[PDB]
Amino acid sequence: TTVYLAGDSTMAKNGGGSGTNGWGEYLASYLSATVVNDAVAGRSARSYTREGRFENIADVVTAGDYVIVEFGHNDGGSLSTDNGRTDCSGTGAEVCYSVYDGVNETILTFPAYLENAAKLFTAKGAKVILSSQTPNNPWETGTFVNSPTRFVEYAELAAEVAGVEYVDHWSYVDSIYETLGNATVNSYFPIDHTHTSPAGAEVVAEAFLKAVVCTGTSLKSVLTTTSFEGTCL
Ligand SMILES: *[C@@H]1O[C@H](CO)[C@@H](O[C@@H]2O[C@H](CO)[C@@H](O[C@@H]3O[C@H](CO[C@H]4O[C@H](CO[C@H]5O[C@H](CO)[C@@H](O)[C@H](O)[C@@H]5O)[C@@H](O)[C@H](O[C@H]5O[C@H](CO)[C@@H](O)[C@H](O)[C@@H]5O)[C@@H]4O)[C@@H](O)[C@H](O)[C@@H]3O)[C@H](O)[C@H]2NC(C)=O)[C@H](O)[C@H]1NC(C)=O
Ligand SMILES: *[C@@H]1O[C@H](CO)[C@@H](O)[C@H](O)[C@H]1NC(C)=O
Repeated sequence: TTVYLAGDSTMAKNGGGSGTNGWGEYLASYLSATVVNDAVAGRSARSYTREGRFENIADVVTAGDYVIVEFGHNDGGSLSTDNGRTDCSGTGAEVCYSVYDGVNETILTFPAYLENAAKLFTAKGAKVILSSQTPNNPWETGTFVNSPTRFVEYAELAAEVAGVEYVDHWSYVDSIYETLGNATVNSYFPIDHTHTSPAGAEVVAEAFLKAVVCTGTSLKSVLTTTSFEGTCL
């Protein structure tokens, strides 16, 4: 069994640079399955699709494998000053066009990209798990601020429409960060409010696994332990 990870710098090996790391790097210790971390810094659901990264996972994935998809951090912004990452606004079949990198590109909504990827993987027999993006430092101002992005609910909607599993990674990380306190969570963010240090990546990875056990996600079957702090929800 192989577990494929598709995500951004919050998940990728080497994180966002300068000593940060991604949470996908701390998953393998807890699974009896091979983990292939295909997350890449700077990618959104759009650019990951455009660069052929979802397609490449589709090529090697086999029946019984898992694919965990988690995007959102790089998905916002404005299409007027197109950075190649911003998705089209909307929750459904809406379509946008923008000239980026010498191509009049057809741009889909965030949910559309995730649904399309899930359909490719599911048709081959892989188990797909859409996961909401991790939160940016909620203690940044000294007090706890709980503010999810639209991509948190969008991921849930995508899982509903595609008929796959959903893991609310956002809530589980924000819940544990709230209990950790100001001084500790701030120490997890060395250079900005997004990229986690190795300790913060470990906490983020454990929170994903806490979400899996609490919700009963299929991945539970290759989980080596359920000993993680926090509570369900
Ligand atoms: C939530 O937790 C926070 C982190 O644990 C905590 O904030 C810390 O509080 C301690 C205790 O009071 C402070 O320690 C004291 O720091 C001063 C020197 O402070 C100044 O210099 C530091 C370091 O500057 C350099 O490094 C940083 C990071 O690499 C660079 O950004 C920077 O360019 C320099 O190279 C700097 O972090 C401090 O910044 C804070 O203060 C200013 C206003 O005063 C703000 O503009 C800024 O947003 C930030 O709040 C500051 O410029 C030293 O002289 C003392 O001896 C003592 O060591 C920490 O500085 C402080 N750290 C931070 C990031 O704030 C909070 O108290 C807590 N929140 C609440 C509400 O309780
Ligand atoms: C891109 O293609 C769409 C139709 O597919 C068209 O309506 C739009 O004008 C094109 N954009 C540019 C800049 O040519």
